[PDB]
Amino acid sequence: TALNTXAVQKWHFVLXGYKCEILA
Amino acid sequence: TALNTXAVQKWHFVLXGYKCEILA
Repeated sequence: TALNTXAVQKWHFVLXGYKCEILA
Repeated sequence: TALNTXAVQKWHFVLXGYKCEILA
């Protein structure tokens, strides 16, 4: 699940095996 | 502190505003 509150991004991408998360 | 090479490792890369890390 992705949460888009304000002008910030709090989503987590975990698929295949590699984990990529951007909190900017 | 390196990419999964033979034994058990993990590549660490962080540049700009993105934090992505691989795990083997």
